[PDB]
Amino acid sequence: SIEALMLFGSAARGESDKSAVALLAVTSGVPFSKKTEQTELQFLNPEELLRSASDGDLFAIHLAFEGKIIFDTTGVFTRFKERLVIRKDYGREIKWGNDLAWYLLDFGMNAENTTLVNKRIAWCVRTIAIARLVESGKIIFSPRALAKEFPRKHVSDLIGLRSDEDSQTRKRRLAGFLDSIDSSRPSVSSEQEYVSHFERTENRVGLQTLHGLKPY
Amino acid sequence: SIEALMLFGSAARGESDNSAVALLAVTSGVRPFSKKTEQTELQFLNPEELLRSASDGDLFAIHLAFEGKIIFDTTGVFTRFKERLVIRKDYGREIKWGNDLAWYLLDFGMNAENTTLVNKRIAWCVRTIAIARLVESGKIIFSPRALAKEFPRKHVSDLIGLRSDEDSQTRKRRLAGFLDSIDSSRPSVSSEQEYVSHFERTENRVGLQTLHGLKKESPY
Amino acid sequence: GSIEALMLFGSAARGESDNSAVALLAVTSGVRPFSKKTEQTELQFLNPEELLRSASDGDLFAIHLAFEGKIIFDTTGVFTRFKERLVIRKDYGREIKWGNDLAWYLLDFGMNAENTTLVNKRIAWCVRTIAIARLVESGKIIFSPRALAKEFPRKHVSDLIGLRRDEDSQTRKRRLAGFLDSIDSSRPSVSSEQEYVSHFERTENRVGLQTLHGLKNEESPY
Amino acid sequence: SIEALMLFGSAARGESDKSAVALLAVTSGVRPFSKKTEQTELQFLNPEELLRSASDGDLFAIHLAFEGKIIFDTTGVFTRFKERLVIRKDYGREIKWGNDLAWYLLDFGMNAENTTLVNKRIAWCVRTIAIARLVESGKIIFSPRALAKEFPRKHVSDLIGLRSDEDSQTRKRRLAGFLDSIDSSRPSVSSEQEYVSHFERTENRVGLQTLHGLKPY
Repeated sequence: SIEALMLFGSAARGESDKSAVALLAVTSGVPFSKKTEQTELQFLNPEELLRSASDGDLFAIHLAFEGKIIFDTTGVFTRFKERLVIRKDYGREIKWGNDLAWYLLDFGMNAENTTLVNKRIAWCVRTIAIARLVESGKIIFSPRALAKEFPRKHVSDLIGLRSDEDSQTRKRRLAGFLDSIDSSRPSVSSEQEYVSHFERTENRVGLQTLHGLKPY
Repeated sequence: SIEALMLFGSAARGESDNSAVALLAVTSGVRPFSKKTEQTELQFLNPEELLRSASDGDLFAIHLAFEGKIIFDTTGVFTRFKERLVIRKDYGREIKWGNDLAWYLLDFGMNAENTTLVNKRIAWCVRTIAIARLVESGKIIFSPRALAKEFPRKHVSDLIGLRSDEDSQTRKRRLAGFLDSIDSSRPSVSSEQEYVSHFERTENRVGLQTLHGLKKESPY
Repeated sequence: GSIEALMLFGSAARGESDNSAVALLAVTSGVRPFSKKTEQTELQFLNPEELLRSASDGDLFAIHLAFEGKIIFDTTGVFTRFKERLVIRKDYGREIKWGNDLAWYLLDFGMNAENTTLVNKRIAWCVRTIAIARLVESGKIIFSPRALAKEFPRKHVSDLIGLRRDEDSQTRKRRLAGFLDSIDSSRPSVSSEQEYVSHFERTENRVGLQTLHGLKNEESPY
Repeated sequence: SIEALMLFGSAARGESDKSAVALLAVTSGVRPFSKKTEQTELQFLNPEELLRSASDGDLFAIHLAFEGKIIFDTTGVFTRFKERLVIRKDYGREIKWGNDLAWYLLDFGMNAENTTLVNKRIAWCVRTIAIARLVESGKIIFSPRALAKEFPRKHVSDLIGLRSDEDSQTRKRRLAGFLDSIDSSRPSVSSEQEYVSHFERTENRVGLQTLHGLKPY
């Protein structure tokens, strides 16, 4: 009862660096994912997949724009694309990525799990860049393209294109990026105030990341 | 030579209905042309023209990006094409072209001898308006079946060829009801000659071609 | 090592739905052959040397990959080198004897095992293997169980490959013996269970050894 | 109505050079025909003829089954096609067709004005012989690059287009060297009209089309 299968992410674009071969299996009933060192198999049911198109999620836009359908026995990917509404305002997603970037600058740069911190920083930077580009009417997901289409300080370094520095250097790059996009910290200081801010603004990835410390 | 090849149109969506199998060959240097049989359309573009259609945000380029099935691409030209796409907020230029031609056909085309071309061009006008309005609202709809559902205006289904042999009286009132249901206004013209010069001033190529086709743009 | 190439195979590559699992072959340098499964997906890994070796050996799995696999991507050309290495043999007697010999062990010691679904699965593997190998010897490229039953219409093949049902242990053993009779099969010169083990070892019947020890690097359906 | 579509030939192998982009369209009721531009070939067959080529074990059907990329298939006809394939043990008929046409081209065709067509037909003869011999040995090779390695007879890589603006006597010496190296024998013919009747009696369809046009996958 896997009714449809799609290649997405870097392999869909024909990229090979970094990345991770990503496949989306559409199956009724059951949203988990099983991954190895270089593979990732995501499962979604049709209601969830269509909901992400209805909501205009950046991930849905990527699937519609770059996903390669391997098979589809039910037409669920046709219905997915017919439900897609690309929004004109991604300010909510942009603010989520801005706010989490400040959290990581303020509290994450000496964390034990450096790999997770670097990956979430990359997510913040990609999210801001993709969403800003969607607002201007362009559909860019490739990290190489993002650095050229969203020219801001250290974008290439931060989304992993250029990655084994020390804490001071990583923090300065992230601060230079945030200054370059004229970003300002939310009205918080402590980690606990970041938690409350993430809750009020319903920043799910911020909350997942903050507690986790305790790409396509 | 042929750098890349893409299935587009109805066969790219798995539709076999009026089912023209359409393939886009990207070939360096060559002018844009097409070789077509009863059931196939093989269209040739060079990379510069393909990328320009993306830069321009052409409806056809949006279709290729969101529905085209890449068969092969030896140069990455379809990646560069998608990175050049700029979807506009305002498709009023295309909408007015289809609107303006629709009024021409209403006024002068419904008694024309070439009934087939008239009905084909009416369907182009309606599909163009429907697709453009849906793109303005953030959607990626191109299937004629979906256009009728997603752009639920008067007589859309009949006017884009979803059955097909109605007389001249009936076809004219359907077109009139559609234009009314989208709050369309006839351009400031009356005679056929005034349409010609209006079509020329507004650079309505399809309008001029159609008008100068009824005397003496295929769906994707 | 990185994933050079990815191929859809098995029932999903044939457009056949069910139960069946979606099977995918990932080619990656360095790693030993291993699989990663869910209820409905099977992800197999091979390095290029092992993939090319199966082509050079004319393995039935390699023939299936070459004639039915759907390449999802291939950044190194490894699947072309694979196809250029395939040598389809005239004689699959060795594969046929493997399926024959495991069938006789199952007939003799497996029909009352508690793990009945594994026994039925391995019976189906024996029949499919014999059918596929005989058809390849005659120049055909058949792997779909539906088509196997029509192209290799020996006794009870449809039922023994799972194209129906479940019934009692008696009828199952009767069906299996009748299929072995219809292909003029003779039991190998063994009697006890350890004699089957030694015979599987001498003949290098990897699936026979895996099955026998499994009833008290596995074969994957395609 | 086109019920299925398949990419074949060099493009299906991800091979470029110049070799056209080739697509096979399956549509019912029509007789076989093709539409060609300089760089595309669009071949039309009905299901019955496609299935028949598989039952006959034609080299073209082997290539479609082994290397063709299905673009769409609304009826399952490519499945029934592959179930009908019987790969033969003996490709002597096809080998003799390629040998015989090679002798015609050597003895009568090298002087045709349409040198481009002659070189293409020579390459067809050499590829057909090599492919058929390899299939007899259980190998499924269609790529010209690989045919030259796996069937290394005299001048093979030259003759299948991997080297070509050579004059007529040079190309002629190469073809003669190839035929001698595979111990080929001229048919017992001594004129164009005798070649026509020989091609007819041996049912050498490509031979007859070549001769008449003078006088891929």
